[PDB]
Amino acid sequence: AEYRNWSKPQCDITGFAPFSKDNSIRLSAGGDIWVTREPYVSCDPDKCYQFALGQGTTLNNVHSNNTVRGRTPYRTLLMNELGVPFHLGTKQVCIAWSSSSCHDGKAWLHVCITGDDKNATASFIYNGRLVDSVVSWSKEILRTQESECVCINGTCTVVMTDGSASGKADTKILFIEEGKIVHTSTLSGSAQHVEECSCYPRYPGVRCVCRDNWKGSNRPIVDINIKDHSIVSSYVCSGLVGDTPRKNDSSSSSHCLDPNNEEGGHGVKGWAFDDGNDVWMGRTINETSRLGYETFKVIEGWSNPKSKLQINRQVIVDRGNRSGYSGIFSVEGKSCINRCFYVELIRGRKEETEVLWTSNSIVVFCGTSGTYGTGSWPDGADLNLMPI
Amino acid sequence: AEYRNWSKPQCDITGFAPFSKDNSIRLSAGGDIWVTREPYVSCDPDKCYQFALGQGTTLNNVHSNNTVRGRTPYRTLLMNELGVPFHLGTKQVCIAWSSSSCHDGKAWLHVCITGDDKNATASFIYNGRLVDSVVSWSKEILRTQESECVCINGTCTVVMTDGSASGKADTKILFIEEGKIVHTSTLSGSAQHVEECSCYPRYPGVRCVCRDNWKGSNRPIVDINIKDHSIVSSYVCSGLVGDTPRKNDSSSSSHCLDPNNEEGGHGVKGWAFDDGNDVWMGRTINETSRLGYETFKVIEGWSNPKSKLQINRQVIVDRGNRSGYSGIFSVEGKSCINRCFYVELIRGRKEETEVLWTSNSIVVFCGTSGTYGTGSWPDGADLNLMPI
Amino acid sequence: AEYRNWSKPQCDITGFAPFSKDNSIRLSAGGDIWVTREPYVSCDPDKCYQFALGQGTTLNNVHSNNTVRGRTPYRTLLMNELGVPFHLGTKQVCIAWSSSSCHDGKAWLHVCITGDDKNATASFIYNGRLVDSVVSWSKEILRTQESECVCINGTCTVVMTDGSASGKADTKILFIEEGKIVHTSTLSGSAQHVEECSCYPRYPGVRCVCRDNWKGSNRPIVDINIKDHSIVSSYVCSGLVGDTPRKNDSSSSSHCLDPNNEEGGHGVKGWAFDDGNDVWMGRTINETSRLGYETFKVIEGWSNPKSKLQINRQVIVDRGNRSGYSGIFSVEGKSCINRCFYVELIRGRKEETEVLWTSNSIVVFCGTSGTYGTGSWPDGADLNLMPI
Amino acid sequence: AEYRNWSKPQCDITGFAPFSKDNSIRLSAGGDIWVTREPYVSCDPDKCYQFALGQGTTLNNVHSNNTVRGRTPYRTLLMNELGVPFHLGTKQVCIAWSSSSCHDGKAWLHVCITGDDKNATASFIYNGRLVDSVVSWSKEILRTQESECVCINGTCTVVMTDGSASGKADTKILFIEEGKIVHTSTLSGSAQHVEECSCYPRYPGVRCVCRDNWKGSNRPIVDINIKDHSIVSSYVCSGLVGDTPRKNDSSSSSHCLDPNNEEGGHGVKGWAFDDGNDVWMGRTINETSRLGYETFKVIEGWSNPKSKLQINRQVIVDRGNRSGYSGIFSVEGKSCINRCFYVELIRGRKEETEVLWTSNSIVVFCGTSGTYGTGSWPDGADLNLMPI
Ligand SMILES: *[C@@H]1O[C@H](CO)[C@@H](O[C@@H]2O[C@H](CO)[C@@H](O[C@@H]3O[C@H](CO[C@@H]4O[C@H](CO)[C@@H](O)[C@H](O)[C@@H]4O)[C@@H](O)[C@H](O[C@@H]4O[C@H](CO)[C@@H](O)[C@H](O)[C@@H]4O)[C@@H]3O)[C@H](O)[C@H]2NC(C)=O)[C@H](O)[C@H]1NC(C)=O
Ligand SMILES: *[C@@H]1O[C@H](CO)[C@@H](O[C@@H]2O[C@H](CO)[C@@H](O[C@@H]3O[C@H](CO[C@@H]4O[C@H](CO)[C@@H](O)[C@H](O)[C@@H]4O)[C@@H](O)[C@H](O[C@@H]4O[C@H](CO)[C@@H](O)[C@H](O)[C@@H]4O)[C@@H]3O)[C@H](O)[C@H]2NC(C)=O)[C@H](O)[C@H]1NC(C)=O
Ligand SMILES: *[C@@H]1O[C@H](CO)[C@@H](O[C@@H]2O[C@H](CO)[C@@H](O[C@@H]3O[C@H](CO[C@@H]4O[C@H](CO)[C@@H](O)[C@H](O)[C@@H]4O)[C@@H](O)[C@H](O[C@@H]4O[C@H](CO)[C@@H](O)[C@H](O)[C@@H]4O)[C@@H]3O)[C@H](O)[C@H]2NC(C)=O)[C@H](O)[C@H]1NC(C)=O
Ligand SMILES: *[C@@H]1O[C@H](CO)[C@@H](O[C@@H]2O[C@H](CO)[C@@H](O[C@@H]3O[C@H](CO[C@@H]4O[C@H](CO)[C@@H](O)[C@H](O)[C@@H]4O)[C@@H](O)[C@H](O[C@@H]4O[C@H](CO)[C@@H](O)[C@H](O)[C@@H]4O)[C@@H]3O)[C@H](O)[C@H]2NC(C)=O)[C@H](O)[C@H]1NC(C)=O
Ligand SMILES: *[C@@H]1O[C@H](CO[C@@H]2O[C@@H](C)[C@@H](O)[C@@H](O)[C@@H]2O)[C@@H](O[C@@H]2O[C@H](CO)[C@@H](O)[C@H](O)[C@H]2NC(C)=O)[C@H](O[C@@H]2O[C@@H](C)[C@@H](O)[C@@H](O)[C@@H]2O)[C@H]1NC(C)=O
Ligand SMILES: *[C@@H]1O[C@H](CO)[C@@H](O[C@@H]2O[C@H](CO)[C@@H](O)[C@H](O)[C@H]2NC(C)=O)[C@H](O)[C@H]1NC(C)=O
Ligand SMILES: *[C@@H]1O[C@H](CO[C@@H]2O[C@@H](C)[C@@H](O)[C@@H](O)[C@@H]2O)[C@@H](O)[C@H](O)[C@H]1NC(C)=O
Ligand SMILES: CCC(CC)O[C@@H]1C=C(C(=O)O)C[C@H](N)[C@H]1NC(C)=O
Ligand SMILES: CCC(CC)O[C@@H]1C=C(C(=O)O)C[C@H](N)[C@H]1NC(C)=O
Ligand SMILES: CCC(CC)O[C@@H]1C=C(C(=O)O)C[C@H](N)[C@H]1NC(C)=O
Ligand SMILES: CCC(CC)O[C@@H]1C=C(C(=O)O)C[C@H](N)[C@H]1NC(C)=O
Ligand SMILES: *[C@@H]1O[C@H](CO)[C@@H](O)[C@H](O)[C@H]1NC(C)=O
Ligand SMILES: *[C@@H]1O[C@H](CO)[C@@H](O)[C@H](O)[C@H]1NC(C)=O
Ligand SMILES: *[C@@H]1O[C@H](CO)[C@@H](O)[C@H](O)[C@H]1NC(C)=O
Ligand SMILES: *[C@@H]1O[C@H](CO)[C@@H](O)[C@H](O)[C@H]1NC(C)=O
Ligand SMILES: [Ca+2]
Ligand SMILES: [Ca+2]
Ligand SMILES: [Ca+2]
Ligand SMILES: [Ca+2]
Ligand SMILES: [Ca+2]
Repeated sequence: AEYRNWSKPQCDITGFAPFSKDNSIRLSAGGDIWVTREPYVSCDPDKCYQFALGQGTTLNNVHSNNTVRGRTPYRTLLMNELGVPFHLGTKQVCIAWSSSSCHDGKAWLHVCITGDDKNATASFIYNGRLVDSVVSWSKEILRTQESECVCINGTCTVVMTDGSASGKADTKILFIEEGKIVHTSTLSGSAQHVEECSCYPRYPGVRCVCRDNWKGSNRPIVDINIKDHSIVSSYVCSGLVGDTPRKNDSSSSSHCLDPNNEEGGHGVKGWAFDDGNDVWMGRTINETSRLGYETFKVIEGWSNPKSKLQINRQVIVDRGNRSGYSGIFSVEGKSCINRCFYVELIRGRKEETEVLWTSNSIVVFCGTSGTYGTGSWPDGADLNLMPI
Repeated sequence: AEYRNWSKPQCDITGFAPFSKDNSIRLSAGGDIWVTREPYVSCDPDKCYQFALGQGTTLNNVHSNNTVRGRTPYRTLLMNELGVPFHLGTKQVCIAWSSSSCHDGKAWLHVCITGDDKNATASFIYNGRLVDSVVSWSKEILRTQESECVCINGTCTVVMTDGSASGKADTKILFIEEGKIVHTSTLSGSAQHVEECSCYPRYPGVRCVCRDNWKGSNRPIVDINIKDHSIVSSYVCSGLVGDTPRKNDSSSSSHCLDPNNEEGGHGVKGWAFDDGNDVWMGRTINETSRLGYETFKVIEGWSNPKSKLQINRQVIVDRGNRSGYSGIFSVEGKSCINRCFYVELIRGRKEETEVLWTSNSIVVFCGTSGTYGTGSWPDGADLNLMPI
Repeated sequence: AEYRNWSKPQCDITGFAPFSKDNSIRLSAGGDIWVTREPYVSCDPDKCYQFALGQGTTLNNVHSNNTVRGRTPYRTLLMNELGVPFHLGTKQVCIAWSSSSCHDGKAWLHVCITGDDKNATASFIYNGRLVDSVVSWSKEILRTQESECVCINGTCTVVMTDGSASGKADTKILFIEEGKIVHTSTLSGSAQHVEECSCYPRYPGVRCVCRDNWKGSNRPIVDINIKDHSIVSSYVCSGLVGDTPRKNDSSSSSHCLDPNNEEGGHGVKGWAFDDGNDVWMGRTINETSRLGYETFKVIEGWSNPKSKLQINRQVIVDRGNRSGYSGIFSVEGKSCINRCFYVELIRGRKEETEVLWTSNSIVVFCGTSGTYGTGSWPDGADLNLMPI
Repeated sequence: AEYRNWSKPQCDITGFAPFSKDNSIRLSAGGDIWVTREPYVSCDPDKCYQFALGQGTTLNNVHSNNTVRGRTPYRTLLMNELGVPFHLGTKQVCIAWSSSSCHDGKAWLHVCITGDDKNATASFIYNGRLVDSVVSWSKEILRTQESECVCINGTCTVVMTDGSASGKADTKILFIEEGKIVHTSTLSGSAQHVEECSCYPRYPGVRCVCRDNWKGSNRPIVDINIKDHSIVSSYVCSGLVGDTPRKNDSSSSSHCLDPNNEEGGHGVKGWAFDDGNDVWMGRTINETSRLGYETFKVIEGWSNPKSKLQINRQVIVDRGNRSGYSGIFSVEGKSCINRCFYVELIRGRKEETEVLWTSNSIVVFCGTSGTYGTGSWPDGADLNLMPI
């Protein structure tokens, strides 16, 4: 085994082809399936895994009540091969209400945060042993990506925040060799509020498209130099913006350097990536709530903050159906690195009151240089007909 | 590992011996089992896998209601080792209401079609990653084999159809190397309507026995040349016909070049293969609906449309029990390649109205050069006692 | 991977020590467990597996009513690692209402009989594929060991029988190289009725202790010579006899050559093995029923049909608890071949009417050269309380 | 594969970071989970496994009633990967109401005890086969560690006791090479009563911190020399003592050589390990009950029996929540041997009467040299609401 360098060009991408879907909530109506949220996909050199933070209970279970709450001591990082639903034989790989995982080509890293809000612990697990931990620095919800970290040459980088979800916070970027923290750099550049980063390799470094939970409906971008540990940061230029909430396409604007200040409060984890001066991105279809999901390419969207020229829209989940988090993951091919993404399909509370629980299922798409058509792959469960 | 060439002669067949049976519906009255249809079997160099298209629900479950419907966004391809029932830990390998898979010797290829009826997408997945896709070309249910594809020296071939199910359609033969579509031939020769091909390697090429849904109750054959990508086509000569519906053994007739026009409308997926000038084949026992299943050899049935002389008949499923799709798979022995087949056992709607679901179990048999007896292996579930 | 040849002397044995227990019936009161009978154990060069003949249903399931019936088309051979009970992701490896399996050093052989009573088929599955098959020769319930077959230098051997359960029958011994029946010797010697041989390697040949269902309560021995294919047979001398029914310890008698003729009709599968002129053996504790199970050594019991001198008795199952079939398997150690045995713990119909089903669980012991205490390890389910 | 030698220095430890949590009881409210007790953790060279003793039943099962009882014939050793809860595909690896397992770098040893109280058998199982066994020596509950044994250069050591739980008993230390008992040394030195050793490698020896069920609320220490099988023993000096019951902190005292005589009757399996002259240790938070769990370093606690100077307390389970047994396990990192521990979270009878059953879940922490914060990770099931 050798380390992953990801030293290959990014695949041509004309859009995205259907890759996976686990019908988890549908299955949980006549089967024992975990209650989860904040899923993500990451792959080893051979195959892909679906990860999620479980709520320490199955769906049909009295303990599914109040799973709307996102940090308890019962939450663990669940790990299956992609498309194996989270049944009872699933491995809980660490204790976590916030995580990130990646494979460096030799083994798995998990970064798992659990504990008190004001005094959380991050565990660093490499090759199924605990190799390090770090305490919260700002004593206010230590939290990380909820999607894959990125390793190059045996150095994994990951992005962590501690501090306000509505004001300056302390974002750091950790550099990990075999589960050992070898460096911590602090967020630098003009990105003002960075959460829940979707990172992807972009040799020779990593790039991340995050959530601005404070004053932005544009998403931040963090670049990480893996060799000198330097950081830079800014925002996705595209005039069509990628956060929810946001302003409609006719009213919306952006900036390459600052939060656009447009319905900036709150957000949702999402992703984007560059393709020369254009940008690929997904977002909820509905501007104010997490309904629907679509991807498109904004032409000049990476370098021109006035560009509102999209093409190649695909509906992934139609606007009448629920979405949630999304994130990127990268997959090595023969000649090129491909880009894929998952969409968390959230069902239950608070939005939907006919059940007492909150959970999700997922749908995953991947980049293609070929052709594709259309459709919509929502969750599909009838909550009117699920357990009392 | 090495590429499969299939470059050994076909085994002697004196008939087929019992190989596998999953008792899926019988288990689902006391277990969480998937609801499926369009199953099939394919094997890697070491062992055999059973596939089916899920309905994104288990049987005992509110979402099993109305799974008579064959194309929904919830359908996925399920893959277990052969003889492992589709329990809740079964892997969904891709999104699909129509699929074909095969192993080229080094890795699996899955061909997976989902999306809108008029704008469906085929995904190609190889060694666990999405390598290609293609849009529907004629905007009318892009569909494929529902049984193993076939790979020779690195090149996998698959047959796909887009268009009318009761008139001319556009059928093509894709050539795929490591999941990459490298060439695309159009259906050629005298086969007028082609669906749901059962293909096998017949070195140096591939042969398929398909379902003419339009004007034939005889079965199309398609020869695919893997090196120059050429395609010839015709019908199964044998005067005993393999489609359902069809006319009885007395009235029935055929033709080597054209559909017979005998209750030719509609059909059922099936197989047949050549043994010199004789043909081994299976079919439902009943002439007009999917009841029973039988196999025999027709002496000169491969090459003489007037041949109505069968021998070595075996009842696989008796005429009072439901049957369904059936297809071929091939397995490499020490010195020869063998031919096996599965038979889908369909239970539920529309035919059986005591339940709201439609699902199936499978039985599987393999070519033997030894001797054998008699029996019947139906589904064995009591729908009158089932999860009501 | 080399072929096993068992060319090491038998281990010293002082008795047997607890090895494994699957608690299958106790679990199926609150989970999905298969209904089974006719279990056995065989091991690959690394680990052991447990087998049984499924009834195509789980216990808590409408389909388990009437599982007293030992031959249906829904029966399949189950295979897990030893100690993994037969839950829903258990692999069915073949269609079988009678079977035998073994591993030859490189791969599994499985011998699986199913079909009509009057015309059953044996299928021979090696290294994942069907390689051969035979019809019933005498058209009366073709059947085989229900326990491990034995392979030496790549030749496996299995004893099968076709014919009357209660008068002269046709017993053959097949030799199988890589799934291929390379020879068939007919039964020869003194043994007059032979069923369910529990065989073991005894380099350079194989030995079996069987069940006489006709006029013997002494158990038959069958010697199989693997190079010349010759067959001798006789009975186990011991004045203490293995079969059930039998006459009590005071009244019983035996013969090194002929059925002893005492309550001989009917029987139960069991085992014994020589140790110089002494014999190790197990048997039920009730002389008339499949209640309890014991093992002891009979001093000179292997060459003196007058020896009723036992020692080293162990109760495996106490006398007020149900037992059933029992069988030997062999396990290669560093310097010697050890011998072990399993005991089928039959619960339900017809002997127990609180339930509708019939099933078993199993307990497994292994030869020890060290020391050991006492106990009882019954099935332990409360049928007064199980599923309706 | 070489044998583990553990010839690495012990890791710097500043405290413990969360590693794993199985949520077993929470899950059992809506799934098929095993009833267990006396859990522990042990790792092969790659990954950790969670072991426990089952009660031969699942929780939502009639047979969970009276699982308070700790030696039945239906108790088996359960073994999964760490994080996979004990569902029905869980392997039972031997018959046990008492056990110890370790990996020597080449394979697994399991030491398994079952049988009558007055006449129990210990079976030694290595590389998946029975290699040895030993009878009870004092004919009064032969019993062993309930945590990992330790192997150095292929010689594994284990600690077993037989005799009174409240008076002088007969404690032996066995030495086992690939399954074979090669030596038995007897306990020696000043420890007067020794149960349930939590042992760990301390090159070139092995060191255990045990439970005095007689007169000591300080914990016995046993040292084991592996080359010449000599044994020394004593007690943990620390004035803060590990056992439950014990005296409160103000009132307690200890002794380096003798049971302290302070509420000695009874106790609980627990652990400790030296760090210079300092001691790391855990214990229940409540002095008299198995409520809560905590860890700390006692400054000079290893050599100064009057030290009561704790630092680096961590709460693992808050004091309003139930704990239970705990023990150590060692994981080899790149340059040092780490120390970890697991805590049994007992729920149900007799302490809690809302349910008829007794079971547990587990939490696992591992030593860290990094930093960490605070929390509490209890069982989290609600019995007011569980099955029935
Ligand atoms: C079958 O499936 C394929 C693949 O999914 C569909 O083709 C896709 O259709 C999308 C919807 O029309 C196309 O995306 C749109 O692209 C427009 C591009 O503008 C074009 O100008 C170029 C030259 O520069 C021309 O080729 C095109 O003809 C266009 O006129 C965008 O303007 C459009 O953006 C918006 O429209 C949407 C609604 O669609 C609004 O929601 C949005 O706010 C904005 O006003 C959108 O991005 C997509 O590119 C195309 N993809 C490919 C690869 O061809 C077929 O249409 C499907 N057919 C059926 C019958 O379902
Ligand atoms: C035990 O197990 C074996 C294996 O299944 C059974 O043997 C099979 O029985 C089948 C039915 O008898 C045989 O298939 C038939 O083959 C017939 C050929 O008849 C022969 O005539 C030729 C040429 O004149 C001779 O060479 C042969 O020796 C035969 O005597 C077909 O005519 C027949 O075709 C039909 O009959 C069926 C009903 O069976 C109709 O449905 C059909 O429409 C048509 O009129 C049929 O195909 C089969 O070959 C034979 N297999 C082997 C290997 O022997 C035994 O019958 C079973 N024994 C018991 C007691 O059940
Ligand atoms: C703890 O666990 C051990 C091992 O399981 C028990 O020891 C075993 O006890 C058995 C039952 O007594 C022994 O087997 C018996 O052997 C008898 C022969 O008498 C002995 O023979 C030699 C010399 O003759 C001497 O070594 C002995 O000292 C004895 O005198 C057999 O006669 C006896 O056979 C029968 O008795 C049974 C009832 O028990 C009848 O069912 C039967 O029909 C027949 O009349 C039996 O085979 C066994 O060898 C022995 N094992 C070993 C290794 O020593 C301890 O007894 C256990 N302790 C407790 C309290 O349970
Ligand atoms: C966030 O998380 C970290 C790590 O969990 C916490 O820091 C830990 O807090 C513990 C509780 O105070 C510390 O353990 C205590 O250590 C005391 C030692 O006193 C020190 O003297 C040293 C040097 O000699 C100075 O540096 C310090 O100022 C210390 O004061 C012990 O005496 C103390 O002992 C007891 O108090 C406990 C607490 O109730 C009693 O139950 C007990 O019986 C006895 O009377 C205790 O062991 C721990 O060392 C410290 N760890 C580290 C690595 O820093 C933060 O406190 C957390 N913060 C929040 C806001 O949650
Ligand atoms: C739960 O278990 C109770 C105690 O069971 C006794 O010991 C166990 C180790 C077990 O193996 C069991 O067989 C033993 O009887 C049961 O109470 C016992 O019930 C039996 C007959 O029902 C009675 O003769 C015993 O005296 C009684 N023992 C005690 C200590 O109560 C429970 O059975 C129930 O409770 C009984 C008291 C009775 O009311 C009956 O209706 C119940 O079946 C077991 N509980 C349940 C819900 O099954
Ligand atoms: C699910 O949980 C909710 C929230 O805890 C429960 O509602 C509470 O009920 C308790 C006691 O039953 C009341 O004292 C609280 O004031 C309620 N809280 C709120 C926020 O409404 C509810 O009972 C649970 N429902 C079920 C079916 O378990
Ligand atoms: C259980 O079965 C009883 C006997 O059934 C007979 O044999 C079985 C194999 C079936 O073929 C069945 O149709 C036959 O009647 C029934 O008489 C009885 O009603 C059944 N019990 C229940 C509770 O359903
Ligand atoms: C703590 C701030 C962070 C948003 C930036 O909240 C996230 C919001 C969530 C959301 O927007 O759905 C749910 C996440 N589980 C949550 N994480 C934690 C640790 O609370
Ligand atoms: C669309 C025509 C095609 C066969 C001719 O329909 C098949 C009919 C079916 C059938 O005959 O049972 C079920 C198949 N799932 C269906 N395939 C799809 C993709 O709809
Ligand atoms: C057919 C004779 C044979 C032994 C005499 O019957 C066995 C007896 C049985 C028995 O005595 O329990 C049950 C076995 N399942 C059965 N096997 C078959 C194949 O029917
Ligand atoms: C027999 C003495 C022994 C240690 C004191 O008791 C242990 C105490 C127990 C306890 O204190 O919880 C439960 C253990 N299962 C038990 N082990 C056995 C085998 O009884
Ligand atoms: C077969 O079907 C035709 C109808 O086309 C009918 O006339 C004929 O009698 C049937 N044959 C037999 C043998 O029953
Ligand atoms: C064929 O199937 C139908 C099922 O509805 C039945 O009524 C018909 O009589 C059957 N006929 C034959 C000849 O098998
Ligand atoms: C054997 O079992 C039967 C079954 O009930 C019982 O009646 C009988 O007493 C037992 N006989 C002996 C001698 O143990
Ligand atoms: C400790 O124990 C005694 C009871 O024996 C009690 O008097 C005292 O208050 C306790 N001390 C503390 C600090 O709780
Ligand atoms: Ca925002
Ligand atoms: Ca047709
Ligand atoms: Ca259930
Ligand atoms: Ca007999
Ligand atoms: Ca004590």
